[PDB]
Amino acid sequence: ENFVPGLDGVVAFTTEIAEPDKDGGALRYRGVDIEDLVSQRVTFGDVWALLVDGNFGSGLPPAEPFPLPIHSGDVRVDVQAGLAMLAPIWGYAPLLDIDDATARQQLARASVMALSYVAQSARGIYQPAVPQRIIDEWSTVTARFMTRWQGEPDPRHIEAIDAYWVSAAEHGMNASTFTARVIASTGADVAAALSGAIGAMSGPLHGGAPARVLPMLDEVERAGDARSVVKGILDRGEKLMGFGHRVYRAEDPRARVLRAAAERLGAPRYEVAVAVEQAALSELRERRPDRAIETNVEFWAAVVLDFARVPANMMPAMFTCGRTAGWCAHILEQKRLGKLVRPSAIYVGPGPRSPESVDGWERVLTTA
Amino acid sequence: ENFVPGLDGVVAFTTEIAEPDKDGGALRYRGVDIEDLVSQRVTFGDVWALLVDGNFGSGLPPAEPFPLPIHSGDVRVDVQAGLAMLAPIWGYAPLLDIDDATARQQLARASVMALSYVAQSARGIYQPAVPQRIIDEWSTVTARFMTRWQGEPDPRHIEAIDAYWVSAAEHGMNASTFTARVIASTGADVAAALSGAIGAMSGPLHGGAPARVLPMLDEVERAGDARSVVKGILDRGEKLMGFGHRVYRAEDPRARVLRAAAERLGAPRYEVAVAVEQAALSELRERRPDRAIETNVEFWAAVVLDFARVPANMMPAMFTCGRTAGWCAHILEQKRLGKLVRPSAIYVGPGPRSPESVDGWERVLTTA
Repeated sequence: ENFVPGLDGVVAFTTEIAEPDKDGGALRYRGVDIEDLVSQRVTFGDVWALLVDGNFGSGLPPAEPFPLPIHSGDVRVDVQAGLAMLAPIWGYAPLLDIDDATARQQLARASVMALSYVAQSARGIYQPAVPQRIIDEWSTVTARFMTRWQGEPDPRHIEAIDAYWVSAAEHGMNASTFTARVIASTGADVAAALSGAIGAMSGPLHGGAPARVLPMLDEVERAGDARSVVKGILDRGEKLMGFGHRVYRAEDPRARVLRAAAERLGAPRYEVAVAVEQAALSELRERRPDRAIETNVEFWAAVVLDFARVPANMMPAMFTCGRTAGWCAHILEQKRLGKLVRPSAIYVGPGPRSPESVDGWERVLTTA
Repeated sequence: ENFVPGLDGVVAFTTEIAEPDKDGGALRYRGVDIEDLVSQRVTFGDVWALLVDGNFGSGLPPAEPFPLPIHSGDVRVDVQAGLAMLAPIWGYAPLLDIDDATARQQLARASVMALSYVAQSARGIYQPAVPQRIIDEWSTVTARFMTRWQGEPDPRHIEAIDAYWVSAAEHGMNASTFTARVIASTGADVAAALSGAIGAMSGPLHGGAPARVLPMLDEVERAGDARSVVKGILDRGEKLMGFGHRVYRAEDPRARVLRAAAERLGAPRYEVAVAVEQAALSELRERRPDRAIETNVEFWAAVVLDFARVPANMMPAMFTCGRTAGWCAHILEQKRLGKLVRPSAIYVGPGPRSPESVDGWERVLTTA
């Protein structure tokens, strides 16, 4: 026929959750801009509630003691499997059989427990757990995350993560968000939908690699040698990590608030990171002025996460931790919609044949 | 705008795997009809290879010893989590980094291991495992499944499962198949895509409940009292399990081969099940002749699975076991496509506002 495969540009839903204005250079959760939410130090628990409920009514409850049962050596796999396992032990009914208030409570409980699992998986099995009495000294979900992970958290490192999670909470109908909405549309339990979205998020096609810009930033020692290093990397036929074709028509507003938070909090890498950004951006727009070249959000996400002592293998899990807010918001919205997401396909394969006309049919009879 | 939410009737892919002819009353895997595949006693391992590879070249290798690590009390959850955990231990690279031959080998290894996990989870933890030397006495994947599950399998019970799995291997772009194709389109590992599809399959909206027709069949003792029982169930305002609006224009060809296999193998429930089918079908078309009423595939799937001593809580897992053939076929096809499945959405929510104009903003400042 006359169609392009991939559902590209096909409107699948109508949402009231968030609006990514790509030509206006803005990201608004329920109408509120993300810069307002970050600059006012609104914690992740409230932005979770704002995205899901639609207002600042009631935030996120604290997680319950639950030692992580999965130790696969992959933080993604640990939270993906551990989330699916919550339905039997906690008695999660399918979305068909529960009302909206029950689904919200189940989503908030699974969200806050995924954060507990990531902090436990990151801390590792070769270290004893942080006592729950120490974790309870803090009152926010992010502070408790750092305490369960590191033990004695630094408040500036908590503010960096609260800023990163808020800027990563929701960004439209990503493939993981679509997967969560599809699984939820079949009536399954909320834990089955969250677990499936994590599998989609683990895909490297869409996400960016924040841990790949850190080596380049380690080469440059002062703001001066940034131009020469960017010169050598481009002259050696390699690529510049953190820069490419624009996503928004101007810059990404998420890269805005991340860079601003890195400056406000006083990240040591900020002086060198700024010099590298202009040294890059300059070189790329001179070597190919025909393309719109901007700084990807992964560039300043690396500066913020590295400032909070987040290792390389932990950065992909830090994204998933914040993205649970948008996932639960779309799961609950998909529940109220009440429509199974079911596309169609066209057969272009072989016509009707007999089993004898298929190659290898002799092996079906020889080794029957 | 002027659109209906739900991606209904939107062609998303073009497949060469299988063709569900709904008006011609036929289901063909790569052009071969399912009745030919079942009547010729072609084992599930070959139909797996035919759907994935496109011919009868090389079938399914046997599973390796691997005690199931997940005991959640839900067979679905056990295979969903255990499949995701295979990537770290087995070194499954993302789909982006592996070639087609590697993806096929990884898919065949994860498929055959999911069958091992289901047989282990069904057998239960309160029973010692079947020795591997006993399992190795059999040469087909289905016979080894029954041996790992029951110990000493009955060949007629193996033929029933081989017939059921072949008829359940693939049926178009089901929401689980879509979920598998979406997750695979992000470049993730094959284990992450299979694990996500299982979460979608667990949804009760699309699948049917085979274990719900067994109680009705237990009431009717001879072929005679079938009409009276169907009379009482309809007169008591209840519903008739296993009958409803048609899926195919005539009958489902899957219900055809399942009923035929139940007759060919000599299922004890066959005489009563036939009488109940006509007693039902008669009553429904007389009480409402305006609708096309047919026997759902779940009705004869229950007779076949119950004949093979499959309990009620195990029947949903038996479907997933056979559906892995279609899942792997679409995962490998999605890999060769090379296009991220990414739809679009329209914001209809609140416009740009200030954080102070949101309800509950006082609680953000009071409990800051």
